[PDB]
Amino acid sequence: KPIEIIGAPFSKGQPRGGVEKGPAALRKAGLVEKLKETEYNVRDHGDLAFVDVPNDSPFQIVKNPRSVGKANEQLAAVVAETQKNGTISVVLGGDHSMAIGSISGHARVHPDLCVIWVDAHTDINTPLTTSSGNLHGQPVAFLLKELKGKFPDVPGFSWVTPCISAKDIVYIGLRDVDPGEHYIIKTLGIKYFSMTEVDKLGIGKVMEETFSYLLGRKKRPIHLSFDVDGLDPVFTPATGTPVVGGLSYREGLYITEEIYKTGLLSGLDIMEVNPTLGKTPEEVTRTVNTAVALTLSCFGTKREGNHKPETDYL
Amino acid sequence: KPIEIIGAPFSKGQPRGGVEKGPAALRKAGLVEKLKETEYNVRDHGDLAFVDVPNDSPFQIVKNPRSVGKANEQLAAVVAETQKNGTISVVLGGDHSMAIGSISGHARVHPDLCVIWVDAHTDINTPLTTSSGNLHGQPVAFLLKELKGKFPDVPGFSWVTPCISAKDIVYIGLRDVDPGEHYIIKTLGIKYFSMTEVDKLGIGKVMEETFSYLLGRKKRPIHLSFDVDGLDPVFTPATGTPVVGGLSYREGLYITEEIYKTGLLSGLDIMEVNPTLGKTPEEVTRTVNTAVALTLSCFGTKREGNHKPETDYL
Amino acid sequence: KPIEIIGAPFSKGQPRGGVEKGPAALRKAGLVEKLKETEYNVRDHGDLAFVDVPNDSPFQIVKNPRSVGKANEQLAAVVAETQKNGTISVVLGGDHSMAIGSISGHARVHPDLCVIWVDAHTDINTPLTTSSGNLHGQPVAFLLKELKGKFPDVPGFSWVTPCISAKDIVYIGLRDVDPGEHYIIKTLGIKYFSMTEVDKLGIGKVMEETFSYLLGRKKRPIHLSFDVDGLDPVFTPATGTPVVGGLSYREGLYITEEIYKTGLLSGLDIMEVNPTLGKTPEEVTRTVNTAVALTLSCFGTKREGNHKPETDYL
Ligand SMILES: [Mn+2]
Ligand SMILES: [Mn+2]
Ligand SMILES: [Mn+2]
Ligand SMILES: [Mn+2]
Ligand SMILES: [Mn+2]
Ligand SMILES: [Mn+2]
Repeated sequence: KPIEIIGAPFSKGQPRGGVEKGPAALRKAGLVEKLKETEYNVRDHGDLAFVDVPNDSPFQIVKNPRSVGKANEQLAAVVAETQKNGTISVVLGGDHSMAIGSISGHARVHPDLCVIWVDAHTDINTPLTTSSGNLHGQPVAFLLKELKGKFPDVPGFSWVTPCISAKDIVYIGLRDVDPGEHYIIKTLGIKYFSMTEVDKLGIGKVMEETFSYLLGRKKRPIHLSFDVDGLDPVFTPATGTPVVGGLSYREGLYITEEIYKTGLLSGLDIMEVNPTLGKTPEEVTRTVNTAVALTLSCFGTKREGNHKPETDYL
Repeated sequence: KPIEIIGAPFSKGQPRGGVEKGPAALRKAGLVEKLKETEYNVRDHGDLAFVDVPNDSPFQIVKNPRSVGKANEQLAAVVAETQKNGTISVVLGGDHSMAIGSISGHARVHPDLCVIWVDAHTDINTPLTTSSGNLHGQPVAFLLKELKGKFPDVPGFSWVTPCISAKDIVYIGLRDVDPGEHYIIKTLGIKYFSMTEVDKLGIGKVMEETFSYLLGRKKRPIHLSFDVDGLDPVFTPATGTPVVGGLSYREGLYITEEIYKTGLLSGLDIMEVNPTLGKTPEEVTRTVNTAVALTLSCFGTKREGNHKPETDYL
Repeated sequence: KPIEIIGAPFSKGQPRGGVEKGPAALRKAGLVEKLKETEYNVRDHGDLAFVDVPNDSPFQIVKNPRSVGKANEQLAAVVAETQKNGTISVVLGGDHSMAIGSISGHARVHPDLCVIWVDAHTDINTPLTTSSGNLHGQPVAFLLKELKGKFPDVPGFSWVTPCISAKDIVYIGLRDVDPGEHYIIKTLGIKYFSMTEVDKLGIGKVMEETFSYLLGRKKRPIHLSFDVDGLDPVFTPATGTPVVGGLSYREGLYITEEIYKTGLLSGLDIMEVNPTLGKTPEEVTRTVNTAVALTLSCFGTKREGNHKPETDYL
């Protein structure tokens, strides 16, 4: 199978600059070369150049709508392109608003895909419910079929078509949900595993259940959108919105190893790595290294070890 | 339901001055304001002023017996008062000896209550078994019916009436038990989950079993006495007796979330926060913050989120 | 029962100097004295003085083969001696290559022993598969009967006799396995619990299965070879090969308590503690304290507490 890396050095979805440096830091850490060591064919598409929309006035509370909408339209085009050729798309953020383009493009080719969202947040604030006009906290609102017409059309997003329903998404790691968002997920009946279900069940059973929920009836492509703040700040401190009490490095790797085993991974997002938010160089290195480890894990790297087939090492 | 915060700025139960500042630090961190945002009606009763007993000579090894006994008599009077009017009492320590008064007063109104003690310690040393005369390590000895007359009467504690039996208490988090205390818990058949049972069972099953043990036959009010050293020093470093290998921030929140769900929480103690023991201001901040988080969780704050009823956020 | 402490201040099994200081650091922390407080009789045999083999030319890739072979021949003699007298041998490393003599010696007396190997690494590289000629990463290759004749004879190891088979060893904590080693364990059918099985099952069920696997049929002497890097670097940072995502302090203690409860502990190795690799004095203190705690745990110290039998504490 083929892997295509696409860097989305974008940050207008939130107020903290620096996430645009994310793809660079990940490449600098040897992400691409380490992936070539796996059984996959790797092709680096490079970073996308995002044109800045001048005079991008905020829409009500929503900041940089046009700049975010345009960058996402462009990303969706690139992703649909790679997906069409039958390759696996790996997007390196950038803030989480880029999931709009990533998932949209992916869904054009695989309309029946399901999404596993790993994040401390639901990121499902609608333009009417946000306390800040920050779009990184609103991706899922733009993708749900059930949220269509429940919020005014935003400048720059008219190309978007709600591709997935409430039945096709599962959240893992939740621990910082606004009252509005919580209202939404309860009302829509969206399956989730907050830190409390993880604590109650253990990560092993959490994965068993998300799989029987999403793949029980039909086997379909999986899109894993991974916000690095889903792990505890001790492992991924260099992020914009760290929340204590998160998934451990072990649980994170467990998630990715189980996904790899399904043989159904189709799209992957490694989002919110912000190299400029590390208090010490080691905090940055810690964050990058774990992002890299999770990516490699999605593609076969096992903790029990790996050996090349047909090679008699004796 | 109504909540009433009662501060017990007392420290004579142990040698390290500082726990008296506990209530102030917790209020300073916005505990009361954040509690008002919940569905509960909150009333801050202020801090109790304890009269110092001059010439408080030690009773054998037992230090400050009269000061501790008197402060507890006054606290018991206050708690019995609030409980009577049908409100939930929340005591902010202060060292753990104040549990004598908090639980005594609570039992005057709800004689059939049960106690869930979260601590790294059993705090069940009798005046005869203590290696130090410190009363913060002896609360439970004074409250147990099965321990009546097994130790000489102490000056200042004649008002105390053993209110709960060995069948009504469950310990969680044990990892530092003296040989004597160990002998007592084994002999009396007290249900406990030391760190090894937590490790073996997982916090989810630990809670399931404590509830089936304490509420299996009769549903009765619950008194949760929470010693902050029950959690690992990594989370609550600002305490007088930190012991490595404790409960995680996650397990602590899981305990409080499950207790909230029973609908039976009647009394709560947040003990042993000592602001002066932090090696760095961040250490004190870390400690206070988690204490606040545990309190809020007892009253409904969930990690999956919360939304006000009847409010259509769309 | 009797315990005999044997110090193995040896470091030629790997490139980083400092592990020889391991035994001194452990003794300085009061290990021997703390052991005497347990129900066991303790005899400290002191530290073995290892004769350095001049002109120890590498065997192909393999470094210091003769020095390592000789130090291990001498250690095996000592251990066979103490085991013969019916005492429990406790070896203080020193690098993990010393497990060759430690297990060899033990097996001469107890041929039916089983081995529980706690380590991040399988340490099963053969002289032909090592990327570095370091012998600390090859102990098990020399002990396995199934690996006899699969690699050339090494200068200094002619005295070694493969004592255990693939059926007698269980690995716990694996998270850094070379391709070659992974091929070997998979081919030979060796039972193991990598961090992913630990995540999936929980330390409790992991221990239940290693016991039914090794002792289900015949109860036999247990040799526990413990490499301190088996625990996460947060607990044991002063080692030569730290790998993130390891066993916690709590899981490590759980392992030792369960082993203690079997009543079959016969031999114990506490390897890889390197004092000179701590970045701050505290890091060395943290490493030493947890190694001491694990040792005392094997010999009865429980987290729920201990009380001396026949002493009425009331
Ligand atoms: Mn996100
Ligand atoms: Mn997030
Ligand atoms: Mn206490
Ligand atoms: Mn305590
Ligand atoms: Mn190792
Ligand atoms: Mn080793």
